[PDB]
Amino acid sequence: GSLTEDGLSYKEKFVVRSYEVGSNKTATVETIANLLQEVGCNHAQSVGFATTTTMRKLHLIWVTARMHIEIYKYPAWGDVVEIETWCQSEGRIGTRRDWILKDSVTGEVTGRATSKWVMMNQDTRRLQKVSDDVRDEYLVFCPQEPRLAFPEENNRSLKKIPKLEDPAQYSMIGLKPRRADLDMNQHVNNVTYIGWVLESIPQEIVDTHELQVITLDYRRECQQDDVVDSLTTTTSDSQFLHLLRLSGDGQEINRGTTLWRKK
Amino acid sequence: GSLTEDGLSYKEKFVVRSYEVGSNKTATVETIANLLQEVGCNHAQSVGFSATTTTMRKLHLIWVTARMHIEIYKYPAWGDVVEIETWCQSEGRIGTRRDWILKDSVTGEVTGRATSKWVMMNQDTRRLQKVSDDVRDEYLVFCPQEPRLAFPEENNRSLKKIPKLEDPAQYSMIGLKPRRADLDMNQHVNNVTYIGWVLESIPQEIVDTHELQVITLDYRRECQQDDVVDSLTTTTSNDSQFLHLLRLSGDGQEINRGTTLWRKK
Ligand SMILES: Nc1nc2c(Cl)cccc2s1
Ligand SMILES: Nc1nc2c(Cl)cccc2s1
Repeated sequence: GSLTEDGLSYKEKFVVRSYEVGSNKTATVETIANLLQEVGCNHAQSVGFATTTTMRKLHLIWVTARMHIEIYKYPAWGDVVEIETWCQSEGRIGTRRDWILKDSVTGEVTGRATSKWVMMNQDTRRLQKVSDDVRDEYLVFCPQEPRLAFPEENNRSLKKIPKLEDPAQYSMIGLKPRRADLDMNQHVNNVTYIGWVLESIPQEIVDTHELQVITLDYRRECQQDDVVDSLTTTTSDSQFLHLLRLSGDGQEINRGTTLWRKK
Repeated sequence: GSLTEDGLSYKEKFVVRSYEVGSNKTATVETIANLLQEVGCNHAQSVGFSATTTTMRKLHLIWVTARMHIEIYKYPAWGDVVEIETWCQSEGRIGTRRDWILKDSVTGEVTGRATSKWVMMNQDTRRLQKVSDDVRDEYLVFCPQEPRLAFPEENNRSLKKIPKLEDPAQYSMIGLKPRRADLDMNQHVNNVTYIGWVLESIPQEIVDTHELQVITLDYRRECQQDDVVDSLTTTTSNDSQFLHLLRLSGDGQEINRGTTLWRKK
């Protein structure tokens, strides 16, 4: 793993592991989501840093608000996948982190991802109003000209997601996170929400289709002692609408869309 | 990753990842269990397997774990390189044993060790049987002939009998279901998920004030993707020892049993 020549992006190679692949001997979308997360932590570490150095005097952390992933080819077990990552300021809204996934043998793009991050107080949760000016210490680690993984005007990564209406077509109820679903700070890692969203997708769709696009909006965090319900409705390639909510009160924690192609 | 000079063992280095560590910034026992599993698959691949042979596939026979014993001294920190050496050995007609040695890549010292007992089984009927003569001769060429034990001790805890947890249990984690990330390429529940399920009944205070030293786990029945599981725990004992029992919620069928040993940080 290493920063590129200009220092405005980071690169890392990953050999696909045996337990990381699904029933078709290619890495799962959760494995890919974990690799995007790993290369982001090593990029933060290489430039001197979910927690991040500075802004900790105000008890300020970066939280994900949206994660959009689009895969063309899932890497096979044993293959090397190279991931390039970078960040970019979006004015007073927050930060955007993009990823490009390539095959290490061909050098061809096999996937791409984008995320929207926002500044939040780690104690009062919610958000301490994301709008900072003297936080210009991140502009030195970002490319100045726009560099977008999803550049096209009117693309899937910026479309509004509606709220799943009751009743849902499919549902996976009573989901609880175990100690392997928590990070070093004991919060549920964002990849577990992706796994929970896919639990409501019927087995037949997973066996006859491959996941092409997955857009996920983060609204609330699920605690280690909370129980979750996963809801799904076919909206259409097969398209779906998703809703994660707390099994009791029905408090919304997540919402999203998935797009699937026939194998 | 590569086989050693003699071809009777395999070695592989692993950099510890951010999501692989727990609250102490060191790899979890489930992460370690996954690395032991990964190095075993790469050792099977390096000697021409996929770990069945043309003889085992002809009879619809597969290898299944019966016991997994892991003992950790130091858990590798996030960013550190851990080298794992693995090898197999015939145990007559009972089956095979696979041992592991974990070392620090900077110091070269043993930081952990593991052992497992594997048995021959028809993948369709689930019936166990003693290893046949013509099958055993196909593995002897990939195993050291003289004994090579990770746990050589005269009375090591890796061969001790595990009793059945009596009701009522002291602690319990009820209603555990495996998701699609808990399944392997053949859609069976990954052996490592049972370790995570066993540790779910351990109270949070014990995890926060202690570190896991030893974990012995016996596999009796496999859990299907649609089964619900109950995890039971009772303190049997500085060091805290526990007795564990994984059983199906629907009718209480025993699937797993084991013991864990913990020391104060
Ligand atoms: N908010 C930002 N975080 C980062 C990191 Cl972690 C690495 C490089 C650039 C930036 S801009
Ligand atoms: N049963 C056995 N399987 C193996 C494998 Cl997979 C590698 C090396 C030695 C042996 S003996």
